[PDB]
Amino acid sequence: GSMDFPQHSQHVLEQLNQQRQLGLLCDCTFVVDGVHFKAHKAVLAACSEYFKMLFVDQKDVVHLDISNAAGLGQVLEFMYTAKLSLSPENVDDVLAVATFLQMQDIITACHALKSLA
Amino acid sequence: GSMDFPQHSQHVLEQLNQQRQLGLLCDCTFVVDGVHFKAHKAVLAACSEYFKMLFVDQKDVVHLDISNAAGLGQVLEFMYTAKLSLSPENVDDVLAVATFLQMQDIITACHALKSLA
Ligand SMILES: [Zn+2]
Ligand SMILES: [Zn+2]
Ligand SMILES: [Zn+2]
Ligand SMILES: [Zn+2]
Ligand SMILES: [Zn+2]
Ligand SMILES: [Zn+2]
Repeated sequence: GSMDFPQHSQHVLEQLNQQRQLGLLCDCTFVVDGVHFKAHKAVLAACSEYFKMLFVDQKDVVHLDISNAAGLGQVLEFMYTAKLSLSPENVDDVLAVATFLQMQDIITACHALKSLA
Repeated sequence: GSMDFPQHSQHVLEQLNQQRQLGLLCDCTFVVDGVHFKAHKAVLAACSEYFKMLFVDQKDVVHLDISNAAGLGQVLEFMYTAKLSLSPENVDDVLAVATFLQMQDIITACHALKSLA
Protein backbone atom coordinates (compact mmCIF):
# COMPACT_ATOMS: atom_id res chain seq x y z
CA GLY A 1 0.00 0.00 0.00
CA SER A 2 2.37 2.70 1.26
CA MET A 3 5.62 3.79 2.93
CA ASP A 4 6.21 6.76 5.23
CA PHE A 5 5.26 9.81 3.10
CA PRO A 6 6.41 12.61 5.46
CA GLN A 7 9.83 10.90 5.84
CA HIS A 8 10.15 10.31 2.07
CA SER A 9 9.17 13.85 1.02
CA GLN A 10 11.76 15.15 3.50
CA HIS A 11 14.60 13.14 1.89
CA VAL A 12 13.45 14.26 -1.59
CA LEU A 13 13.36 17.94 -0.53
CA GLU A 14 16.74 17.76 1.18
CA GLN A 15 18.05 16.30 -2.08
CA LEU A 16 16.52 19.05 -4.24
CA ASN A 17 18.30 21.62 -2.05
CA GLN A 18 21.62 19.80 -2.52
CA GLN A 19 21.04 19.87 -6.31
CA ARG A 20 20.46 23.65 -6.10
CA GLN A 21 23.61 24.46 -4.11
CA LEU A 22 25.62 22.69 -6.81
CA GLY A 23 23.76 24.22 -9.81
CA LEU A 24 22.77 20.65 -10.71
CA LEU A 25 19.71 20.35 -13.05
CA CYS A 26 18.54 23.88 -12.25
CA ASP A 27 16.57 25.30 -15.16
CA CYS A 28 15.79 28.87 -14.11
CA THR A 29 17.18 31.93 -12.33
CA PHE A 30 15.38 33.37 -9.31
CA VAL A 31 16.21 37.11 -8.89
CA VAL A 32 16.48 38.64 -5.37
CA ASP A 33 17.41 42.32 -5.01
CA GLY A 34 19.18 42.05 -8.38
CA VAL A 35 21.04 38.88 -7.39
CA HIS A 36 20.75 35.66 -9.39
CA PHE A 37 20.08 32.33 -7.65
CA LYS A 38 19.63 29.05 -9.53
CA ALA A 39 16.41 27.05 -8.91
CA HIS A 40 14.16 24.26 -10.28
CA LYS A 41 11.15 25.60 -12.25
CA ALA A 42 9.09 22.58 -11.02
CA VAL A 43 9.90 23.43 -7.36
CA LEU A 44 8.91 27.12 -7.55
CA ALA A 45 5.67 26.03 -9.21
CA ALA A 46 5.22 23.39 -6.49
CA CYS A 47 5.58 26.10 -3.82
CA SER A 48 3.63 28.95 -5.39
CA GLU A 49 0.66 29.43 -7.73
CA TYR A 50 2.25 32.69 -8.88
CA PHE A 51 5.41 30.97 -10.15
CA LYS A 52 3.27 28.17 -11.54
CA MET A 53 1.31 30.66 -13.64
CA LEU A 54 4.55 32.37 -14.73
CA PHE A 55 6.13 29.35 -16.46
CA VAL A 56 2.90 28.06 -18.04
CA ASP A 57 1.87 31.40 -19.68
CA GLN A 58 3.39 34.57 -18.11
CA LYS A 59 1.61 36.97 -20.50
CA ASP A 60 -1.69 35.99 -18.73
CA VAL A 61 -0.79 37.04 -15.17
CA VAL A 62 -0.01 40.31 -13.30
CA HIS A 63 3.24 41.96 -14.37
CA LEU A 64 4.70 42.56 -10.89
CA ASP A 65 8.45 42.58 -10.38
CA ILE A 66 8.79 41.23 -6.81
CA SER A 67 12.62 41.02 -7.10
CA ASN A 68 12.92 43.89 -4.55
CA ALA A 69 10.33 42.58 -2.08
CA ALA A 70 11.14 42.75 1.64
CA GLY A 71 11.24 39.15 2.91
CA LEU A 72 11.76 37.49 -0.51
CA GLY A 73 15.26 36.22 0.40
CA GLN A 74 13.67 34.27 3.26
CA VAL A 75 11.06 32.78 0.90
CA LEU A 76 13.49 31.12 -1.51
CA GLU A 77 15.38 29.47 1.39
CA PHE A 78 12.11 28.15 2.87
CA MET A 79 11.05 26.53 -0.42
CA TYR A 80 14.06 24.18 -0.35
CA THR A 81 14.70 23.82 3.42
CA ALA A 82 11.25 24.21 5.04
CA LYS A 83 13.11 26.46 7.50
CA LEU A 84 11.93 30.05 7.97
CA SER A 85 14.18 32.86 9.27
CA LEU A 86 11.84 35.24 11.07
CA SER A 87 12.66 38.17 13.34
CA PRO A 88 10.45 40.84 14.94
CA GLU A 89 11.59 43.19 12.15
CA ASN A 90 10.83 40.84 9.22
CA VAL A 91 7.60 38.87 10.10
CA ASP A 92 5.13 41.22 8.39
CA ASP A 93 7.22 41.57 5.23
CA VAL A 94 7.62 37.79 4.87
CA LEU A 95 3.89 37.32 5.52
CA ALA A 96 2.90 39.93 2.95
CA VAL A 97 4.98 38.44 0.13
CA ALA A 98 4.00 34.82 0.92
CA THR A 99 0.36 35.95 0.83
CA PHE A 100 1.05 37.34 -2.65
CA LEU A 101 2.88 34.12 -3.54
CA GLN A 102 0.01 32.01 -2.10
CA MET A 103 2.35 29.90 0.02
CA GLN A 104 0.16 28.60 2.86
CA ASP A 105 2.85 26.97 5.05
CA ILE A 106 4.56 30.39 5.47
CA ILE A 107 1.27 32.31 5.83
CA THR A 108 0.22 30.15 8.80
CA ALA A 109 3.76 30.03 10.19
CA CYS A 110 3.94 33.84 10.32
CA HIS A 111 0.38 34.05 11.64
CA ALA A 112 1.33 31.48 14.30
CA LEU A 113 4.36 33.53 15.40
CA LYS A 114 2.49 36.84 15.28
CA SER A 115 -0.24 35.39 17.52
CA LEU A 116 2.39 34.48 20.14
CA ALA A 117 4.01 37.96 20.13
CA GLY B 1 16.96 32.34 13.93
CA SER B 2 15.13 29.43 12.30
CA MET B 3 11.80 27.56 12.68
CA ASP B 4 11.18 24.15 11.06
CA PHE B 5 7.98 23.59 9.04
CA PRO B 6 8.38 19.90 7.95
CA GLN B 7 4.83 19.66 6.50
CA HIS B 8 6.16 21.84 3.66
CA SER B 9 8.09 18.80 2.29
CA GLN B 10 4.78 16.95 1.88
CA HIS B 11 3.48 20.06 0.11
CA VAL B 12 6.35 20.10 -2.43
CA LEU B 13 6.18 16.40 -3.40
CA GLU B 14 2.34 16.41 -3.44
CA GLN B 15 2.45 19.31 -5.90
CA LEU B 16 5.22 17.74 -7.97
CA ASN B 17 2.94 14.71 -8.36
CA GLN B 18 0.03 17.02 -9.23
CA GLN B 19 2.32 18.48 -11.97
CA ARG B 20 2.99 14.99 -13.36
CA GLN B 21 -0.77 14.26 -13.42
CA LEU B 22 -1.63 17.40 -15.42
CA GLY B 23 1.39 17.08 -17.78
CA LEU B 24 3.27 20.10 -16.38
CA LEU B 25 6.97 21.01 -16.23
CA CYS B 26 8.00 17.42 -16.89
CA ASP B 27 11.32 17.37 -18.79
CA CYS B 28 12.11 13.65 -19.11
CA THR B 29 10.58 10.23 -19.70
CA PHE B 30 10.93 7.20 -17.43
CA VAL B 31 10.69 3.93 -19.43
CA VAL B 32 9.10 0.71 -18.08
CA ASP B 33 8.62 -2.23 -20.47
CA GLY B 34 8.97 0.16 -23.41
CA VAL B 35 6.22 2.40 -22.01
CA HIS B 36 6.77 6.17 -21.59
CA PHE B 37 5.83 7.83 -18.30
CA LYS B 38 6.46 11.59 -17.97
CA ALA B 39 8.55 12.85 -15.02
CA HIS B 40 10.85 15.56 -13.58
CA LYS B 41 14.59 15.00 -13.97
CA ALA B 42 15.09 16.69 -10.55
CA VAL B 43 12.66 14.30 -8.76
CA LEU B 44 14.29 11.17 -10.29
CA ALA B 45 17.79 12.49 -9.54
CA ALA B 46 16.73 13.21 -5.96
CA CYS B 47 15.53 9.64 -5.44
CA SER B 48 18.23 7.70 -7.29
CA GLU B 49 21.97 8.12 -7.79
CA TYR B 50 21.59 6.09 -11.01
CA PHE B 51 19.15 8.66 -12.40
CA LYS B 52 21.22 11.57 -11.05
CA MET B 53 24.21 10.10 -12.93
CA LEU B 54 22.17 9.35 -16.09
CA PHE B 55 21.15 12.99 -16.66
CA VAL B 56 24.70 14.24 -16.00
CA ASP B 57 26.61 11.98 -18.46
CA GLN B 58 24.64 9.12 -20.08
CA LYS B 59 27.61 7.99 -22.23
CA ASP B 60 29.80 6.78 -19.32
CA VAL B 61 27.14 4.93 -17.30
CA VAL B 62 26.90 1.12 -17.75
CA HIS B 63 25.19 0.07 -21.02
CA LEU B 64 22.27 -1.73 -19.43
CA ASP B 65 18.70 -1.25 -20.56
CA ILE B 66 16.70 -1.68 -17.33
CA SER B 67 13.34 -1.04 -19.05
CA ASN B 68 12.44 -4.74 -18.61
CA ALA B 69 13.73 -5.17 -15.05
CA ALA B 70 11.24 -7.01 -12.83
CA GLY B 71 10.04 -4.57 -10.16
CA LEU B 72 10.77 -1.32 -12.09
CA GLY B 73 7.02 -0.66 -12.51
CA GLN B 74 7.09 -0.05 -8.76
CA VAL B 75 9.70 2.71 -8.67
CA LEU B 76 8.24 5.82 -10.40
CA GLU B 77 5.02 5.77 -8.36
CA PHE B 78 7.05 5.40 -5.16
CA MET B 79 9.28 8.41 -5.88
CA TYR B 80 6.27 10.74 -6.10
CA THR B 81 3.93 9.21 -3.51
CA ALA B 82 5.80 6.69 -1.33
CA LYS B 83 3.17 4.19 -2.55
CA LEU B 84 4.59 0.68 -2.86
CA SER B 85 3.07 -2.72 -3.68
CA LEU B 86 5.28 -5.33 -2.04
CA SER B 87 4.35 -9.03 -1.89
CA PRO B 88 6.17 -12.30 -1.05
CA GLU B 89 6.20 -12.88 -4.85
CA ASN B 90 7.83 -9.54 -5.84
CA VAL B 91 9.98 -8.33 -2.90
CA ASP B 92 13.24 -9.64 -4.34
CA ASP B 93 12.82 -8.19 -7.81
CA VAL B 94 12.05 -4.83 -6.20
CA LEU B 95 14.99 -5.14 -3.80
CA ALA B 96 17.34 -6.18 -6.61
CA VAL B 97 16.38 -3.19 -8.78
CA ALA B 98 16.12 -0.81 -5.75
CA THR B 99 19.75 -1.73 -5.02
CA PHE B 100 20.94 -1.01 -8.60
CA LEU B 101 19.11 2.33 -8.39
CA GLN B 102 20.77 3.04 -5.00
CA MET B 103 17.43 3.69 -3.26
CA GLN B 104 17.80 3.15 0.50
CA ASP B 105 14.14 3.88 1.27
CA ILE B 106 12.90 1.05 -0.96
CA ILE B 107 15.65 -1.34 0.16
CA THR B 108 14.59 -0.82 3.78
CA ALA B 109 10.94 -1.44 2.87
CA CYS B 110 11.86 -4.73 1.13
CA HIS B 111 13.92 -5.94 4.12
CA ALA B 112 11.00 -5.18 6.47
CA LEU B 113 8.45 -7.20 4.45
CA LYS B 114 11.01 -10.03 4.15
CA SER B 115 11.33 -10.07 7.97
CA LEU B 116 7.81 -11.50 8.21
CA ALA B 117 9.02 -15.13 8.38
ZN1 LIG C 1 12.26 8.22 0.37
ZN1 LIG D 1 19.61 40.06 -13.52
ZN1 LIG E 1 -2.98 32.18 -21.89
ZN1 LIG F 1 18.43 42.60 11.80
ZN1 LIG G 1 4.71 24.73 1.45
ZN1 LIG H 1 10.22 4.43 -26.33
